[PDB]
Amino acid sequence: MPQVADLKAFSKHIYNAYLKNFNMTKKKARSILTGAPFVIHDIETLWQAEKGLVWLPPYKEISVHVFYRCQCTTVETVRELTEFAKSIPSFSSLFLNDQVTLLKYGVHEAIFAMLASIVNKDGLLVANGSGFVTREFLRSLRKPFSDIIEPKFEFAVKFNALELDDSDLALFIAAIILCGDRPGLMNVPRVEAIQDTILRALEFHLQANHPDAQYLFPKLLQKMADLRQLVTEHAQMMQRIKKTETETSLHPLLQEIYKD
Amino acid sequence: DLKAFSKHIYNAYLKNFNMTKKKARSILTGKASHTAPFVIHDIETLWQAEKGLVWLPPYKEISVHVFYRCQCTTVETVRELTEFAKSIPSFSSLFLNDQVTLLKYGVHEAIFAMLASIVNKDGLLVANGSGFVTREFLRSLRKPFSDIIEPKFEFAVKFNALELDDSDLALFIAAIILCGDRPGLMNVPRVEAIQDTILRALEFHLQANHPDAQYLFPKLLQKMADLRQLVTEHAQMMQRIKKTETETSLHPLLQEIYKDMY
Ligand SMILES: CC[C@@H](Cc1ccc(OC)c(CNC(=O)c2ccc(C(F)(F)F)cc2F)c1)C(=O)O
Ligand SMILES: CC[C@@H](Cc1ccc(OC)c(CNC(=O)c2ccc(C(F)(F)F)cc2F)c1)C(=O)O
Ligand SMILES: CCCCCCCO[C@@H]1O[C@H](CO)[C@@H](O)[C@H](O)[C@H]1O
Ligand SMILES: CCCCCCCO[C@@H]1O[C@H](CO)[C@@H](O)[C@H](O)[C@H]1O
Repeated sequence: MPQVADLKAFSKHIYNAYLKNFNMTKKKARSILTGAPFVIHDIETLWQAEKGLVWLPPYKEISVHVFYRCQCTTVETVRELTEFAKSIPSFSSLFLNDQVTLLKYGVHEAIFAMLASIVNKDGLLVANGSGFVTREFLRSLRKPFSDIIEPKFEFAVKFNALELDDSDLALFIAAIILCGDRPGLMNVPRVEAIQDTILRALEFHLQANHPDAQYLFPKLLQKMADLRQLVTEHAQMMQRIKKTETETSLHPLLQEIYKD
Repeated sequence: DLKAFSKHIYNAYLKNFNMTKKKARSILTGKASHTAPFVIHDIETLWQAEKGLVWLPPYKEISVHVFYRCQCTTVETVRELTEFAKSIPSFSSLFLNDQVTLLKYGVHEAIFAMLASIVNKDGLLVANGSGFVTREFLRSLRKPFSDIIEPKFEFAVKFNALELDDSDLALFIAAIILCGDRPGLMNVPRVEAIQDTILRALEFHLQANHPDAQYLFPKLLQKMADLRQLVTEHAQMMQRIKKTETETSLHPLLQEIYKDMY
């Protein structure tokens, strides 16, 4: 079976792309969270985490400081997501502008998907896994900043119940980046064709890697839809931070992604 | 290090551009190492080149057919320029969005600077130098399209009077692409810093490669200024074509480059 033959190799390639670009894989992340990273749960422990136990604009307050490290995390992941996508021959063949349009509208989606990897019901891993910030502490932050937090956890725990691994994730992230309906795409048919190849690869892969999971594939299609929505609710809160939190900075890259 | 810099840009140029000025100049003069290009100066010759000899939208008229080939040439050049710019380690470290902005406001400046390499007072080479389209025939074209051509020639001949070789050109085009004052540049200081390195490289390279060239460095900076003016007018001429020549297509990539240019 040619089609099934190509796809399996095309899926392995993407996997190798994911493996050499992301500093944090679920394999690595899931081991740390089970069986030790310094637990951050208050101001005192965070300060400790900054001084050495684990680890930006001038300090301002606690909630704004966490928001900044959240921004940085995005700036770093966006680089990795850039190298990931470039490592797909099909992607880098498109003119640079379409590549930008894809990354711009898809990185946050890919981010919250991958965020589920370093997350469990009680908190998330930080600083290459050396730290673990508690969800309860994250909630305790100031209302404007603590709102962008909780939705990510609700999505993450429900997502982790699907029990996907890095090989599935690589394909998943690839399918999110290569999306045909992004605003202003120049070569839609070319991008659409690629997304279809990635999905067919994911489909076969899921049958091989998860032979007993009932409707995993359509479920993952729904999660892609769930992510597009999660990004929207997030972008809205990000819009509220820019309006009401006038004293707090916004990294230039995030500024360019959220621009209309 | 600064030399290692120029050498890397030179190997990047030679590796990403099939048609270099050396090869271009070899054919344009007469060297044995090459075949003779077919001369296209009318409809019969062009049609002759289209079939075999030398070598899209349905053929409507000659002026529009050529315009289209000019559009394609630009598109493939833009592919080569992306690969070139990318081959500069420092450039690729910039966020993609900034790489696009740089390429958007720079590709045409680069293109009209390299047009000089394959151009002469009587015409220009086409299809890998296997054809030579006459300047005359280009002027013969129906008014609107005959206009976006002559200026390129006017500039090219003059630019060719500075007798630059591919080694100069490698750094020259690099200096164009990494222009720190492009509209919407996210990380300006970084692009301005990389630009400075490139120019110091150019200045340093022109002393060795051109021991007698009086004021060459400042002359080229003026050319870079000249090139920006040439694109502004070029863009203006195109947006006009898009309005009045409502039936003539415009490649989506060109539509996106010109869109915000005024
Ligand atoms: C506004 C930042 C992000 C979105 C976002 C939204 C939620 C979220 O996590 C729940 C993270 C990722 N955050 C982190 O990786 C992170 C990193 C460090 C710390 C802390 F506390 F240690 F400082 C807390 C964190 F949530 C990112 C963006 O909009 O680009
Ligand atoms: C308008 C299309 C170009 C601009 C432009 C302006 C001038 C010019 O050359 C003088 C070329 C490049 N043209 C070609 O490479 C070219 C290619 C094929 C033919 C021909 F004659 F064979 F049809 C004629 C040509 F000038 C391109 C663009 O805006 O990107
Ligand atoms: C290497 C050649 C690159 C050519 C790039 C042309 C880019 O055009 C710009 O693409 C942006 C999205 O990426 C749009 O938001 C801008 O409105 C548009 O003007
Ligand atoms: C790999 C990460 C890429 C992040 C890209 C963020 C891109 O923002 C967009 O950059 C375009 C120029 O490139 C501008 O024309 C658009 O107005 C701007 O919204």
